[PDB]
Amino acid sequence: PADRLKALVDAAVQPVMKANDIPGLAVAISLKGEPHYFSYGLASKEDGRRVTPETLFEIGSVSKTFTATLAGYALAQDKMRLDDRASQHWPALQGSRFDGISLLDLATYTAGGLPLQFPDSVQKDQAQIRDYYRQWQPTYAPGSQRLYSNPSIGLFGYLAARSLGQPFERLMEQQVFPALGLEQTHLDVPEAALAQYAQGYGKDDRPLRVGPGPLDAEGYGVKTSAADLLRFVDANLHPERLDRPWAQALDATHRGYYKVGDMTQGLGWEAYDWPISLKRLQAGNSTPMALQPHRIARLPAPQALEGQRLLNKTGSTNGFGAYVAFVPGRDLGLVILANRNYPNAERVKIAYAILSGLE
Repeated sequence: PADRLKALVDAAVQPVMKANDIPGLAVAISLKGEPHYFSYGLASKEDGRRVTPETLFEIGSVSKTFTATLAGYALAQDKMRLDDRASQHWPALQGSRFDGISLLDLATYTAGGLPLQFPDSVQKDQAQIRDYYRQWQPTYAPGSQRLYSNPSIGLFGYLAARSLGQPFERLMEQQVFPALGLEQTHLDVPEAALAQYAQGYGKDDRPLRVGPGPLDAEGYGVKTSAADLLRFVDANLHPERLDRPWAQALDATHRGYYKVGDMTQGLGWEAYDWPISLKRLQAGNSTPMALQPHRIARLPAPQALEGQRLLNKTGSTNGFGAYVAFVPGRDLGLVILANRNYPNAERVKIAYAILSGLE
């Protein structure tokens, strides 16, 4: 039974770790309100430190689900509305094209072609980021094409923080992580916890821990353990267990605004019908989905992302590859954290084998 679950997770993980040369991988599963942890290999190859459920990994774009939760809190406090013009929350943007762009457009990558990343010319500097947004002009009409963009959801989180009158990083550390009960979740890893921070590995096992970048906190800033990220998944599965404004914050991340192919776009979370084929879930998490613009099919009203659906988010940095998925209607949650950036198709392959086997 524990033997069966170990066999299922081992069968899904071991070949993918071997095929993708992944030094270390942490799995956490929430099954009928019980946590299960499976830890593989090395957090650091050089000093032989083993992965545990307390090992910290970079989760990259999975950070956007925390950014969406902070925005959900600002929405619950009536400090902002998704149909607000972006420039409402930052006077520096008054007179810019952000006068004509909604917070919802920023959150769902439909602002009109904000790029995948800030150009190399924009450094982690308040004035450079300000001047970048002031000069930016859309390629196409806001609300028409999805282009996955760090500057887009970055500005969404930055503006959500301005609506609450405090810096983004302060709000996350002082309000969001404590409200969610997350003590092993960091934007800036304390010196005392550095022993838990896994090494990331790239080409020729070059060591890679994420360096500073513009709106890094909002887009890809979070370092967390498999155990902490599963607590976050369990909060998402049962928002009603939190104090009401935080319950409302998490619910705001479970609302679908439009479809691209099989995927329904929420704030942070991306949803699929469940069941669905592995090939379809791989295609929804494919490189073209990340790198190319897609015409959206807008929903007449926002859809509740609950019941027979899989909510998921991939996230990467140069050295790390994360995947989180949950099935609201089955009280099933999954976290897969690795210290190599391995293909999304392979992350989805592990998840699919586990989620299929638990069913």
